[PDB]
Amino acid sequence: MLDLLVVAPHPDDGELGCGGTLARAKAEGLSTGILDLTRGEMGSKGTPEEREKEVAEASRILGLDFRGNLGFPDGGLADVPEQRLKLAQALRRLRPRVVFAPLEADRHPDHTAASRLAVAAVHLAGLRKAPLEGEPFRVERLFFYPGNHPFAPSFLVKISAFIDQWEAAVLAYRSQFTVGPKGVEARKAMRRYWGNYLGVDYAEPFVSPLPVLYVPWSRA
Amino acid sequence: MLDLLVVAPHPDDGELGCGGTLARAKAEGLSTGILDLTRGEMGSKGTPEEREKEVAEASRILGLDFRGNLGFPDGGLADVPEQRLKLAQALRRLRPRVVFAPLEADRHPDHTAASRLAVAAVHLAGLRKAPLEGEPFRVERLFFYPGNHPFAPSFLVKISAFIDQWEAAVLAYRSQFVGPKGVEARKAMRRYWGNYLGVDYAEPFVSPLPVLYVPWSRA
Amino acid sequence: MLDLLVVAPHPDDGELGCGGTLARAKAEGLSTGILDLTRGEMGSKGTPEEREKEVAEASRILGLDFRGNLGFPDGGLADVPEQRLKLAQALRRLRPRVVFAPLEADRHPDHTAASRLAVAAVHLAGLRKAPLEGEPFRVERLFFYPGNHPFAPSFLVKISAFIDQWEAAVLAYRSQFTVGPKGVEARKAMRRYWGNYLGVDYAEPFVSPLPVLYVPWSRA
Amino acid sequence: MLDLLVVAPHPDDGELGCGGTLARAKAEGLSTGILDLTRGEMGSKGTPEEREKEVAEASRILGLDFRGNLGFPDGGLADVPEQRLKLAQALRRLRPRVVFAPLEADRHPDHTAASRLAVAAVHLAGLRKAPLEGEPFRVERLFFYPGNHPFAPSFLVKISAFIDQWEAAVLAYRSQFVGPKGVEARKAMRRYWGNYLGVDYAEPFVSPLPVLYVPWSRA
Amino acid sequence: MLDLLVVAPHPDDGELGCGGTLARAKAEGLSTGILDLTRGEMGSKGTPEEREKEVAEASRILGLDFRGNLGFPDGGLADVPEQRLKLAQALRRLRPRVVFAPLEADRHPDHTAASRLAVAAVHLAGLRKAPLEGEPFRVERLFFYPGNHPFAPSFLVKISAFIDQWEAAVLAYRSQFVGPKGVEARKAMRRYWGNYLGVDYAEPFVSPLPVLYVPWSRA
Amino acid sequence: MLDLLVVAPHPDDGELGCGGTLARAKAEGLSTGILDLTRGEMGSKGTPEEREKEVAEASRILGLDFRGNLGFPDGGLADVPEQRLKLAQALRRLRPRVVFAPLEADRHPDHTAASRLAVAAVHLAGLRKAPLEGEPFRVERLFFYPGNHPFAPSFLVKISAFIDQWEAAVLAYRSQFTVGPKGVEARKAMRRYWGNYLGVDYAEPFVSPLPVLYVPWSRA
Repeated sequence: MLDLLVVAPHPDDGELGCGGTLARAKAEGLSTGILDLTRGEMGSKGTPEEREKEVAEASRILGLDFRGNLGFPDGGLADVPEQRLKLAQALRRLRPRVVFAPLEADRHPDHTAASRLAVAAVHLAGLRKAPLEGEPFRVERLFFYPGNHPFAPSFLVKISAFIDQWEAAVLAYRSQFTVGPKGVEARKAMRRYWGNYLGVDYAEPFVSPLPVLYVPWSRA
Repeated sequence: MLDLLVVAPHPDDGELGCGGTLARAKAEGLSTGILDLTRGEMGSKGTPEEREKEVAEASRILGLDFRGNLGFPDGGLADVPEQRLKLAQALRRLRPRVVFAPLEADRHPDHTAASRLAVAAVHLAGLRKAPLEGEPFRVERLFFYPGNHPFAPSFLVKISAFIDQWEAAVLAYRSQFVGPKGVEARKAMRRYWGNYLGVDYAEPFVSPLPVLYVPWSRA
Repeated sequence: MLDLLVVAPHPDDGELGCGGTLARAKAEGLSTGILDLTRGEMGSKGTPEEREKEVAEASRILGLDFRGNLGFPDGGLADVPEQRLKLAQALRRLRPRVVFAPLEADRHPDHTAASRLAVAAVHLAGLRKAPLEGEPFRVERLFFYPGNHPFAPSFLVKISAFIDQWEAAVLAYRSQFTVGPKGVEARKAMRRYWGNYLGVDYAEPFVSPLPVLYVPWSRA
Repeated sequence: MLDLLVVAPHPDDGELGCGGTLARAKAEGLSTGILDLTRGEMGSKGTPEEREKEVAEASRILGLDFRGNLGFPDGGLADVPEQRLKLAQALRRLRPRVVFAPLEADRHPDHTAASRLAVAAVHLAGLRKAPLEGEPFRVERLFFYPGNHPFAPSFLVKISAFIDQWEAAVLAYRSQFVGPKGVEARKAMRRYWGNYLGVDYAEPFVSPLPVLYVPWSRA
Repeated sequence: MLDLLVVAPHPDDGELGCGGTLARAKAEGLSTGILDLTRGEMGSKGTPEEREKEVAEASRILGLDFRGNLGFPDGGLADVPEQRLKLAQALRRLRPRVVFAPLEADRHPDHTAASRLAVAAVHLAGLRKAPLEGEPFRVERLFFYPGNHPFAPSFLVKISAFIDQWEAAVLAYRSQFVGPKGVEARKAMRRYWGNYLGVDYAEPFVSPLPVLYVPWSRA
Repeated sequence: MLDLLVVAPHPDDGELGCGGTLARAKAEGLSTGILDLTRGEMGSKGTPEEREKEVAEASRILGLDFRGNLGFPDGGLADVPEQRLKLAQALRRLRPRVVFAPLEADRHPDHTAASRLAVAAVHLAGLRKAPLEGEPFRVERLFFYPGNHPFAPSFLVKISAFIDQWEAAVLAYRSQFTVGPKGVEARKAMRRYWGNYLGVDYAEPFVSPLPVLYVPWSRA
């Protein structure tokens, strides 16, 4: 089990969208992970060892217990049977209580496809008769993180104390952000802007197709 | 302070909209209230005398720390200075951490006016220089409960353990029972919304702002 | 011709979404049907004979003239050429004046795919040069019924006198609802809740991408 | 009773928005009317004398059973008790089964106010205890017709056979002809919306509630 | 005429919302102004004397051709005839080709009222028969600037070269600095929205109508 | 480079959606083009020469510098690797500053698929490591034109002086509009209706997922 798993199209994308929240969950004692669907080979600069080192350093900064990769083709993500079944099999193994996956609305077709894959795989992982190994597992909560298209957030997660971890894990991708340095500062401004609506220094936006079960007097 | 106050246009409306959530807050040990803006004269198909007993019975069922009325005219709620100022004064007196007010979209213009009134009053209550008595107070959270029009909820509050209190408090208005099929339908709303999220009953609310949520937190 | 055809991803799903309206159309003398795209084999419990018997009993309760199945793979519905063409061929044969198909917004990828299949097949069935047998046929009205995601209905159909048929045809799937019993009572509450907005005991919601041609003084 | 009443802010507005539908209702044998809330003084680029003839000509073309005016101030429509109460009184006098009122979203604040007025008046007219004369009456259906702002229609009414009456009734306002290109554009609206649904012309309306529709019924 | 006028509920609000765009207009040689509807008495945590200097400093930074105030009551903005008519009169005096006004959706009821006021006043100012002095004037474009509530922008104005003027003009309100983190957040808004469109900073606006755009034109 | 390229599912569809704007851009001295994804063979009447002649005449009327076809199957458009890569390769060759592609919301599945293809191809064309020939090229602006589903336009383009060219290029498809004559007059009424909201005789609606960079005082 993971308390929280982020499914990302390639390495750096889970960090970009969810780093603050992942760092917070770790601080609160949760076991966290990122599953990357591809190795980002159509956008990566650097040797296998160099890209691997950035992932290890980002994972360290955020305090992930789990980091894995499905090795699907970069630029070839698609909601097709083979990818659906392999993600669903990973979900039964990982048993995540909460999953974050990319929001469908995006300029990058891999994000849209990851989004659809997570939906279909969550459903499949839960089916008694799905052609998969192991016990059926039903993800309790699936939320989506925005990428490069505007969105109307369903909720935000306060991450004020975790902003420097968010930023350091993204900047760990030195071959990528040294989206670039301007991309990073834009996503930091997103967090500052959204958080200020709710009276906090920084917050990370998420979308849910369902209204959340919220306790209106609970702490931020 | 109250931990939670429901502002309602006429008695029975706060219960109708938020009774399950009010009962849950009370069970969790919070201080709760309903402030009614009118006495509901233009609809009270009971006497003023018996209506008084209904309100007390409903308040007891929900375990309200506070029940009050501002005495504005039924059918005449409006976002005008007089009403804004008396509501802002009450908010300063009650110091509610969270307020629920009716959703603007409705067939009943009092609901719509109560909505606007709550917004404007929350604002005025927090202004140092406002023409009001006491210290300025800033309501932390303002959320809206749907009435008789469709809505897209921002969040739901799980109330499965409190559905019977919600229903008993509404039914406390014996003289009222828009209502017998009305109550049925509002219980069906709670069953319907709650099932999306895998719970027996839940009450829907709307926020103009995304809520600050902790996605691994308990329901 | 059918006056009304419901296209469903698997048996029980057309009943769950449209049973009241189907029972009403029958009462009004229309010839009705359900076309199931798959046999529901990845979710079914029971022998071939047992599942077949539930379908026959549900069909009886609703008074369907037509019941058929395309035998596509359960969990494998997709808007791909082979499925598109086979549904389109069924539509030319059936000649439905009105078709109901699942709404795209759903946790179950088969519903979303059925939705897209119905759209594409309606278009194909209408084409002179489509590689299909028989006379081109243009479905006059295509509406969508909600599944398990929230929706904003375009219209409702009053079904107060048909609620017990709706419920009995769903409960005919004894291996399934004995979604479960709680699922059924939730969909019954949907109907009660939606109907009460419009002053009726029960009503079934539908979505149309087009505004409907409505007569504002006509009877409910 | 009327079967159908259009509430309009100034004369020509009801025709502009709903003339095809009014003519169809009449052809199907229904009793129809327009109630104008103002005389349109602040825009009447004709005389009050000639405007009277235009209104009568337009009413005749559409076959209205009832034409009236409430005499509220042009440019001063507002959802205030005085106006609410006089409109609610007229609704009780006319007992319309279906009312059409302007859509709220508009550049002209009278349209917006007429919208709110209709909502509040429908409500008041149905209240036993309202300060009004006669029996309480509950309008069955309230729908809204778009003005000069974009809208997402809830439904369309097929008016292909009635397009010429719609156009003749609008053109009846000779002194008016915002308008010559205005009329052209509103006829193009009807052509455009109607084509989505495979008909020559249709008039769009908005409902806050999904309509009770019979999906195999005739257009 | 002005080429561009920003109508703001209290001083600092026009700058907060539209300062980058105002500075750009000025750099391109347009005539610009801010008309404040109130003096912001109910919030001015400086003196009236020092507030006067702040407004002048902010106006100078942005290069405004016109700065004025209508003296309406802070916290009492309302879409009522008195206020409508005085605003419509000012629009006739200023003849602005483009007006910016606050977006309706807000926690502060003055923003909401200023929005409605601008709509109604634009309309009245253009009416031959309106009870106003001077020639009728028709504002060509009316757009809305967001305040403290979320919004979906219709368009953005690239202001990368003007971000420092925007910030200096807001900071000119020394006595004010809702604000220090407020300013930071509004600069972050501009960074965030601007990045969607590949520019350093941009200011968002809302139009109820699609804009007339030339899709190969320069930013 | 083209200043403006319209990507259309079949010949006549770019003209129907964008003709006015294309004619305007030409008048203003821009180099314009239409890339048709298919040859419209499942909807065309007439010989290869006849259909070819209509395209040449429409292209003439609008003043296109470029007219091309990718030869994908009519009724078989899909966001699949082969179609994605071939459109992306065409975009790198053409180097369009501004591209218009069909809006996703449509009854015709080819429009929806063209829409998704343009998005994915714009992304691919811009990638250093995409398996394509030639210099990476990043389309600056991608907008969408409505087809047969309602829409909420993001902007309109004033085309009052170009309405007769728009209409003549559509009517050049004599085998098609002699959608038919009624279809044409409906799209002309769309332009008249939308333009009147903004005080112009005719305007063509477009959608953008991003707010546009607009100069609020600029000329229409």
